[PDB]
Amino acid sequence: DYLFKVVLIGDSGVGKSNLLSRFTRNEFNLESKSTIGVEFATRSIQVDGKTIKAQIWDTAGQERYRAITSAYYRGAVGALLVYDIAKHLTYENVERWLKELRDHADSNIVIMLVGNKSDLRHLRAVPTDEARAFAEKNGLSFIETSALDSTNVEAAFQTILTEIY
Ligand SMILES: Nc1nc2c(ncn2[C@@H]2O[C@H](COP(=O)(O)OP(=O)(O)O)[C@@H](O)[C@H]2O)c(=O)[nH]1
Repeated sequence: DYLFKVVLIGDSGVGKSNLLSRFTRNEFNLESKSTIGVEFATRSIQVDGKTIKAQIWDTAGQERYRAITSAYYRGAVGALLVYDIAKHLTYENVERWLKELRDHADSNIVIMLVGNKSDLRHLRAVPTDEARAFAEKNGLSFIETSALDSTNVEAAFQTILTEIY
């Protein structure tokens, strides 16, 4: 009975924890209940008429010691690389996360670029187009999600799990 390991990465405050709670329990929390360290939780999904088990990992990013960083990426078959569409700096940091994946993760890890906080359209600072072309260029999948209103959260996880299984 195998649990596919999928890691969340991206700047602190982008809603990674909320994506986790959406995917595992379909919950949202305005007051962040983000891990102070590393956390994981499990989900069962029907992909291609089959049952797939996934463990989604999340990190505060407060610990950089080599043993935990190696442990976080060890065995990961998928990564959701998350930014906040209302913060250009989070989008700029995606290259840093892409680099971290190359440095510590399996070279064949499937990567999905996720623009979270789609609900805040008025405060948008990252055009869909730009992000999309970056993704295409770097060989990533791309989706915009809202943890708050649940838009595309399941779809995001489904897509990655389809390539992983
Ligand atoms: N408007 C909006 N806020 C969100 C969304 N996802 C998370 N947040 C909020 O952004 C803040 C940080 O989210 P959190 O999940 O803790 O970020 P993390 O550091 O990446 O885990 C929290 O106050 C969340 O309620 C979203 O999709 N839309």
